[PDB]
Amino acid sequence: PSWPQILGRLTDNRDLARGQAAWAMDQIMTGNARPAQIAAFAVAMTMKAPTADEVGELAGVMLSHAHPLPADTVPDDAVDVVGTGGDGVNTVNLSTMAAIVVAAAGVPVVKHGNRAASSLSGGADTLEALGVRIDLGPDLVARSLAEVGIGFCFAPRFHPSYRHAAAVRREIGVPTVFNLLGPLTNPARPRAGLIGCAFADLAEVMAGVFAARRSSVLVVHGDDGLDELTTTTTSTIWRVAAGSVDKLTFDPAGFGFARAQLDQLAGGDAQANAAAVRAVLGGARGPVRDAVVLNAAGAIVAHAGLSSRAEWLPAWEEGLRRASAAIDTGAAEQLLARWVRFGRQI
Ligand SMILES: O=P(O)(O)OC[C@H]1O[C@H](OP(=O)(O)OP(=O)(O)O)[C@H](O)[C@@H]1O
Ligand SMILES: [Mg+2]
Ligand SMILES: [Mg+2]
Repeated sequence: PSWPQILGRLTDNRDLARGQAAWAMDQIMTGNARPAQIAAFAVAMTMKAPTADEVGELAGVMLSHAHPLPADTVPDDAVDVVGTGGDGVNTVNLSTMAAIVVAAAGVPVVKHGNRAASSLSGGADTLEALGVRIDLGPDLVARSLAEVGIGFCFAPRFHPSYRHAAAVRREIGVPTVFNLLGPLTNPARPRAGLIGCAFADLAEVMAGVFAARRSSVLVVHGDDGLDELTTTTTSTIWRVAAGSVDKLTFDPAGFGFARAQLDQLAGGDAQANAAAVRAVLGGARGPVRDAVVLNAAGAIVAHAGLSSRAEWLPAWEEGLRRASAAIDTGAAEQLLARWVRFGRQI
């Protein structure tokens, strides 16, 4: 492949041929691209409708340059709970709340992430405000997992940057498709996940890449535009299991959830979010606790999906019950406290 060949295909409004997105992303990752080639490719790839073949290639290459966790340190049934973000709603850190609740229910959670992209407070900022050590290395993430039930892979720590990245990001000033692939590049490679996507067309595509990984994932988009399962309206779920994709509309009303408003699910900065967490984990009832329950239960359903004999409404009932129980028994609050102690004693 070559730059003019790939770049010309893109400016011609064609999809890339097999191997070209990978070759391109790998030239960038090994320090073989000029800033103009980098910016051109990334931008053109942010504008063209995504496909599963190109997206799998970009993510596959990125994931090959990531730092793995030590051998046999990720349980088979580990889950991620993570969104692309990019949904411009500035919500309350639903994912990180759900992740603690999932882990407190007993399902291993290995998440990655970073600081906010455009939100007031990203999951990582919010963890940090709660006292949680965001910057552990592959060894201590693996001990976190083993001794707390949850580990957090900080993105800058697990994914190398590339030559010219700071100049390019500065100069272009916008996120690109390079920034939307996180769900697909978790360094621990959990096989289960609740994956929220702000862009429906990217989500469906990402559901196909997961499907081929044999992962058990619910890829989710609020029909209100949330990158989470929403309590405001229905959501679209691309339920991935046994190598196939089952796209369906989901209404949490089928399980007794009251309709909320977007306003009620809104976040603030890292302290405001850190306090919203303590409230929910301490028992505060309301629209936020509900959205947390719902997405936690979703992740538990993705987890149930690792057995071929999972049934949907029973997985869900059991997920809602386990997520609510984790809050109400104090398990989630006790886990957060344990997570804070862990990092402090190194
Ligand atoms: O700034 P934005 O582009 O809106 O994105 C907000 C955050 O959401 C994503 O993570 P995740 O889904 O894990 O975070 P959450 O806990 O806030 O849902 C991403 O890692 C950001 O940290
Ligand atoms: Mg999220
Ligand atoms: Mg979100």
